[PDB]
Amino acid sequence: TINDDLEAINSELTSGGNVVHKTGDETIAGKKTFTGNVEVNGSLTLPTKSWSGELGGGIILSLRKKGTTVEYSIGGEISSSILANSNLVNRSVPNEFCPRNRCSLVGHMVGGWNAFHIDIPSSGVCQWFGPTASSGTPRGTGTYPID
Amino acid sequence: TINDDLEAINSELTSGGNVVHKTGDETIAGKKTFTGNVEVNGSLTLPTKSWSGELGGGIILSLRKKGTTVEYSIGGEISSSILANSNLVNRSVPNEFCPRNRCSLVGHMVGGWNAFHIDIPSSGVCQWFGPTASSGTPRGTGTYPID
Amino acid sequence: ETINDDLEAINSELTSGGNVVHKTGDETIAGKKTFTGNVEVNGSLTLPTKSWSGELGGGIILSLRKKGTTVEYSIGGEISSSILANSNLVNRSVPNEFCPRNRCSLVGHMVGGWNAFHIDIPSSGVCQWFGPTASSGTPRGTGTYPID
Repeated sequence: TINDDLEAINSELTSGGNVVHKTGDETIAGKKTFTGNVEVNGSLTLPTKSWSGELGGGIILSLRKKGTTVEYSIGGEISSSILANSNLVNRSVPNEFCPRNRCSLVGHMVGGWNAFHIDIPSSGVCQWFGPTASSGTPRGTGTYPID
Repeated sequence: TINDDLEAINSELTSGGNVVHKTGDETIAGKKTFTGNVEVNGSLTLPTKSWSGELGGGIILSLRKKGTTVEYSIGGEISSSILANSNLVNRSVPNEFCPRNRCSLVGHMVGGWNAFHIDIPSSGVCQWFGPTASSGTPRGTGTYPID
Repeated sequence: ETINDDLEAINSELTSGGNVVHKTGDETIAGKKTFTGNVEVNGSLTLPTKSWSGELGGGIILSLRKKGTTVEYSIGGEISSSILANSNLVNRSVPNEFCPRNRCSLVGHMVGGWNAFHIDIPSSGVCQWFGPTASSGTPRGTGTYPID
């Protein structure tokens, strides 16, 4: 009957089926391109992964990728002589956190005016571009892009 | 009439009702999980809040949270002796802007080669990790995560 | 009849196409969409992107990529002539599209020692050097600033 057809269609308009609704928890497949403005009042969750390791010389790099941006924080303490303009060779940054282009991450040494930077190239073999140093507490928080 | 039933259904499928459409400004409740890729051509807007305050010693920290990322801008002008490795005790960063993990925000002093950093711990009691300084113009723009 | 003509159209749009967003399919969606709840994206989330690179002045190169209203920067090049403290960098301005509403200070570091500087991008895009007067060295630094 026409009533039976309408009833089933009405159901789809309310919830379920293959239509996205203005209410309800829903899972949505397909590439969705929004051409206007999108606002999210709740949380926005993207794929995330974290890693932390000692790059070299006592310097620790802690990373968290959210989509295609990596959050970094530099930690640790210089506990052996790190030579000027040298490769940090204890651990490389894993491939999933390596950028397409070399990024230069600026940091600061606790208690004075001294700054350094560490490069992360696409290989993940990071490089120290301060001078030769054998002590101190390096710090710095920021982001770099993966893409 | 059956035709009126059918036409009212069609109306819902083209605007309004509980259906999300490919045109029109719409408000959408429920947890929506996109299992594929999403592209936004307009703006993407997340919950946003701003705060600025004098942490201590003439240093002003200006913050704007967008979702779970905080944009920071270090400003002001040193107006008293800010001691090396010191708590900034004029104003704490409000809880809403305090990170889960202590972040180190690298800055630079106008007119020379001098860098510092300011830590924002989970408590919001910020700390200056330059050396003792009683003058200068501190600056630096970046981000840190809340989560 | 008219009934089946109507039901054809309705059934069609309930499955794909039409002006309905579906739980499958590659679709383009116009209008401001406000999600009052939580949103998760399991794939990629892509925003409008544009890139620009130019020599600001004195050999210093700024490479920029805007993703939405955030600009990714990387400082490059090499100081190859005298740049005075507090001076405008007048070889190239940052294009309007990448200029911030609020002045940003981009901290950098000079290769091989402990020296830091910063470069401001004012709303005008006429960048300013806030290191000391300098005529040599390799400036670097990667970060972000907001346009809005």
